Amino acid sequence: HLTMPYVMPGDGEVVGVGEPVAIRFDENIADRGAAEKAIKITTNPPVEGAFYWLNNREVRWRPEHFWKPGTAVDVAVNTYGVDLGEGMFGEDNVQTHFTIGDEVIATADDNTKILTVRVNGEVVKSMPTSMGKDSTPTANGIYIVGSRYKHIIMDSSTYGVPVNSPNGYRTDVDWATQISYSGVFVHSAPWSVGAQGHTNTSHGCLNVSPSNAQWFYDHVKRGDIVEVVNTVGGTLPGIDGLGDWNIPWDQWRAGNAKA
Repeated sequence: HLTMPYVMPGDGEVVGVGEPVAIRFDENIADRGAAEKAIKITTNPPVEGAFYWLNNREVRWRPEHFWKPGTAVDVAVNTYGVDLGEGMFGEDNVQTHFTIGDEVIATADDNTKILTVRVNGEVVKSMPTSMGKDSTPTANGIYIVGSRYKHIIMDSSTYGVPVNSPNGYRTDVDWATQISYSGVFVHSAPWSVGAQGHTNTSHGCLNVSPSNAQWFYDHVKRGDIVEVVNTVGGTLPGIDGLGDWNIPWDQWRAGNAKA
């Protein structure tokens, strides 16, 4: 009957133009509207935004468009003592302030097989890439950048898919930037450097050169944007965890507080 909120991004962080505000609770929220009413988001410059629930425990807030760089955001989660439905009360308040850094948008175009990185509108890198093969294609859409890893084992059994099964995989990779909670990454692939710019070889990750993956790891930050276009895949789900922007604003703004 007590629930604790946690807010991301953290206090003092600088994040990319795609970063939503996230308020995650440790129990299911029976009255979503009660939660929304208790969360006050201040923006400077002021912009409209709206809430949308990813699941029963997490609500997201963002504007219609990507954030303007340099925007200052204050989040006041005033849930201490608040009835969140079915006699579940908020355990504490949270107050976070964060800021929007430079606009970093990287676009991966399957017709060119180049990942182009623009910073405040200017091309800074043009990276040949190898994306998902036709049987395991990379979904088109807007992905928010998440965590980064110097080295990681990408193992399909993390997601309940046995390695030696049709959708399975296991690969050790360096310089990995996470772009979906479902396990899509930008990463180093020295083994596919010939194919990059020519042929799709991955199970859905964007394979780039080691130096380009390290560059990406070093210079792209949480909340920056990767857009995938022109692939033979479908579309990144809006409720992936990093796929928020795939939900159209009209649907997002209407919300799902009654669902």
